[PDB]
Amino acid sequence: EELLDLFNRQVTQEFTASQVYLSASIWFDQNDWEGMAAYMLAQSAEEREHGLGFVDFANKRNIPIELQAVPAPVSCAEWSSPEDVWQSILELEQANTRSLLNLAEAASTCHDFAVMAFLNPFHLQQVNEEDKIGSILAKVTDENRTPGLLRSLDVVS
Amino acid sequence: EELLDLFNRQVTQEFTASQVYLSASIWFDQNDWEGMAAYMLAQSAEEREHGLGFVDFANKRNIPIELQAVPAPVSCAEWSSPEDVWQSILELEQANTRSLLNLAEAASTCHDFAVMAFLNPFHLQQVNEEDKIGSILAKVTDENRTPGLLRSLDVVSF
Amino acid sequence: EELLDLFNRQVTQEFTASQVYLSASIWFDQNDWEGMAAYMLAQSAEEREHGLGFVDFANKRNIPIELQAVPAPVSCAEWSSPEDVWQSILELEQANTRSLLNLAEAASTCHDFAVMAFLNPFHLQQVNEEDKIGSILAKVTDENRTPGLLRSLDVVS
Amino acid sequence: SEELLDLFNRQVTQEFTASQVYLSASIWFDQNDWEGMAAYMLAQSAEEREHGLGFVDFANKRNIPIELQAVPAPVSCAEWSSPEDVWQSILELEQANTRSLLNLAEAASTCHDFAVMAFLNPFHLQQVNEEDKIGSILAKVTDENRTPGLLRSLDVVSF
Amino acid sequence: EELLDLFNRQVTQEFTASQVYLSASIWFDQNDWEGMAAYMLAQSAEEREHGLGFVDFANKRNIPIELQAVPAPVSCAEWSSPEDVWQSILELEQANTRSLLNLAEAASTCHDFAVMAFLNPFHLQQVNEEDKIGSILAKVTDENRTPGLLRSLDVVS
Ligand SMILES: [Fe+3]
Ligand SMILES: [Fe+3]
Ligand SMILES: [Fe+3]
Ligand SMILES: [Fe+3]
Ligand SMILES: [Fe+3]
Repeated sequence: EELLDLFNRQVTQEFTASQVYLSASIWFDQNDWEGMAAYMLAQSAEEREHGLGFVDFANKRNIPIELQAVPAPVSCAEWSSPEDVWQSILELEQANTRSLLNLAEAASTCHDFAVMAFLNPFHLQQVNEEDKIGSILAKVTDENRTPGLLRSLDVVS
Repeated sequence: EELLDLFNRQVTQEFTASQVYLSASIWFDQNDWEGMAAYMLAQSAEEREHGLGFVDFANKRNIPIELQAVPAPVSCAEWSSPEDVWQSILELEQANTRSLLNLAEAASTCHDFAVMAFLNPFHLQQVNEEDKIGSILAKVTDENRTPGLLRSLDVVSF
Repeated sequence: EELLDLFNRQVTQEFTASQVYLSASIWFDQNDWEGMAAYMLAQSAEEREHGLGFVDFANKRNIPIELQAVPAPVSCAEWSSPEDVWQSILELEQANTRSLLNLAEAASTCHDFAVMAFLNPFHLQQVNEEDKIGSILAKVTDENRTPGLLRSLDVVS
Repeated sequence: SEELLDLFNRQVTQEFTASQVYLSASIWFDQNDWEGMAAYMLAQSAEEREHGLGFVDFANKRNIPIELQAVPAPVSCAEWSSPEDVWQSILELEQANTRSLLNLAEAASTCHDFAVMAFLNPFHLQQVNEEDKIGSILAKVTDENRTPGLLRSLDVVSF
Repeated sequence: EELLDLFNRQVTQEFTASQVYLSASIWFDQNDWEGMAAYMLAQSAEEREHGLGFVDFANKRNIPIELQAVPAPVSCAEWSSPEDVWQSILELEQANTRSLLNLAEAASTCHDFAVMAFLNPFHLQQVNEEDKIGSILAKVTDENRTPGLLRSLDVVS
């Protein structure tokens, strides 16, 4: 069943995103961007909580869960500036949104009303998340046009 | 119309479930499982509340409600152990779930977005209810393997 | 450099352990041992926090961290009773202890006093964790000699 | 006092027109990720609408007929490209708002309508404060916008 | 003996450092960087307190202490900008860490477990102090790329 397989891959996707946020924290902390690092660390935790949510629902609903590897984050190897990091995180959130939308499609095809209901808050959360990341990325891209200025976003905010 | 019929039948299923839980509470009380009896009594009241919620929504949405009989419960003629009661209550919740899904399917066919939205919290509640009853039945079935041990479920929890 | 490699592997081991504990919670929840499931979930969180503490220290100490894959837990394929799960968790904590000891050994060799100091509370925590898991496993093993008895004591927890 | 009754009715429209232009500014700022400036505009939008409601309440009490007109579509958003453009349009809006109220007070003065002139006094003084506040913001925005990225500071810190 | 001489010279190093931090406060104050000046003054007091801790332990352990002169700070004649000050302070903390690491080596060689235990919090504090100073220096160095911008680090933060 497409639906059971996708529900499992959603758990992996949440944990994958958690680890990618952790890699963003690390790059920021290594590069003395402690404010952005804390933001990424908080978002790492929150993603993991989302994965845990999906696991809990699956257990209740008898959707078998088999935990997959969480792959090593790949984007950090090539980030060189905060703009690079934030662009990768926007791309992650966009991918997280698609995965959830595909899962909802599969649920809709199956008439799985409970799964569709469970997913509603996550669809609305993703709208907010993509908006928030895109907005920070816009500020970062504007501020980084003047040397040193972005270092103000971090220290302030 | 199918949606209107299924929405009435839902009120009926909630009130019928309420009575079946009441029946289970009686069986337990009569057999000195006061803890399981109190649990069933609480669930009886809650399933009546769900029915009342459906009635309220229907009144607001001009869905005509014709209250049907609540049939005499009959599974409590045959119960001879707590496991038998909990199995029936599991089957009851599985029937409750099915009736909500039937109603949602009809709302979906009709593009009745308001009804589908109203139903969402009930779909999620049924997931929790079937899980919870399933888990209790697993405990009962395991503990009843040693004589007297299930009386500990009743006294300790519940 | 051996100390750096080992410090990275320790991060990996904490996050691996975190995932094995999650696996344990899933098995328990699926088999209606909700109390044991909650215990495993809490431990899963805590071992991820340990990982985070290693990453934080590394960042401060300029120990480069590159996040590795977190492997798929595999023991939940073979579990068929709580005893099996708790035994795998004991072995996991024994392995967590060994990785910390390998790390400390390398730091000692390198005369890395700060790393050794950082490790001390973890060495002491591992004593506690192996003792606690050993104690639960003994209790589980003894209670399950009578059908149903073990269930009655997940329920009291 | 047909002139006066007319202009008083017309002042409701002006307040609601201003409310919508502020809303428009809030939208432009949100769409372009100036959430601080967007919140300021949204608040002013609400306050403009309250001013209109005050006019309506007073008219009801004074038996000045109110007939609600179309609230015109804001149009300056088509051509805004930077925050400076937006704030300049909002200054123009407030200057127009001030003139409309002074034209109304002129018609009242002519009619010896002491009550209407008294009703308007706090509004004349509010407009003084609002043109000053907007002009001051526009001066800041214009200066900060001389260095790339710096204005994005104002939004994030202040606002 | 060498452990005893090194313990004495650790006291001197702490007081030396306190005076270098004082010098940094003076340069900042003189050049109207009141925020950085306050940071340096606070760090000067703290390093004097570390020296006092060493003295107190020495007295307890019958390690004779003979207070040495506190040398005049020398870097404060060359400093021309905040970057130069923070760089000298990083170097000071790097020297602080090396002095503690030499003392720990001597104690290790002597099997002096009490001295090693006493030093552990200091080892971990140095990790934090070098990270914090290095991070500030990174911020200073970036922000100073734009005329006047650094003067906002100070007044704001
Ligand atoms: Fe997420
Ligand atoms: Fe119900
Ligand atoms: Fe751990
Ligand atoms: Fe107004
Ligand atoms: Fe010190």
